Amino acid sequence: AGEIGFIIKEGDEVADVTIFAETKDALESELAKYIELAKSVCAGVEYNVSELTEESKELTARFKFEVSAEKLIFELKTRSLARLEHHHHHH
Repeated sequence: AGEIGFIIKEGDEVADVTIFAETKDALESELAKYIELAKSVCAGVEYNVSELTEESKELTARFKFEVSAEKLIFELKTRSLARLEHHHHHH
């Protein structure tokens, strides 16, 4: 990996989710639920997001936690959350 144009990069307690959808609005709606899950695991979570525009049909938001355990927990929980693909034009 090289140097990328992000604030927070990869880490030991940093986990990013990459969401795809027609609109940023849809991405934000889902992302907000990830942020919601994040605050449920770690209120002191710090997160960044890719450049948000009208043409961002994809975004990468990384939540860094206090310990690497919280990362794993978030990854474990998102497994049961990010199943049942929901891109079906209804979303």
